[PDB]
Amino acid sequence: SKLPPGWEKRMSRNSGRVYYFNHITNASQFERPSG
Repeated sequence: SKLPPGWEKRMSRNSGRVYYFNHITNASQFERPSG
């Protein structure tokens, strides 16, 4: 909803755990990122 720029909310396909990935830095993180 109110996520920072560059980060995107995605969902796994094997299990189904929601996570955040950055298309700019090309990395994922489970912990709510900041900026």
